[PDB]
Amino acid sequence: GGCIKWNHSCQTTTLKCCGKCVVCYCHTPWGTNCRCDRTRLFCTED
Repeated sequence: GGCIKWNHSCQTTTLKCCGKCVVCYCHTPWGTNCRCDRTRLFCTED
């Protein structure tokens, strides 16, 4: 229940990652098992 946690699987579920600045990424050039292990560009966070 609730949003996807940091460096956890994005899981192809309707649920987004926790915090509007956090974003999903796959490390291989092709992939689907991607994780929320990055931030959107120009996020002014602390």
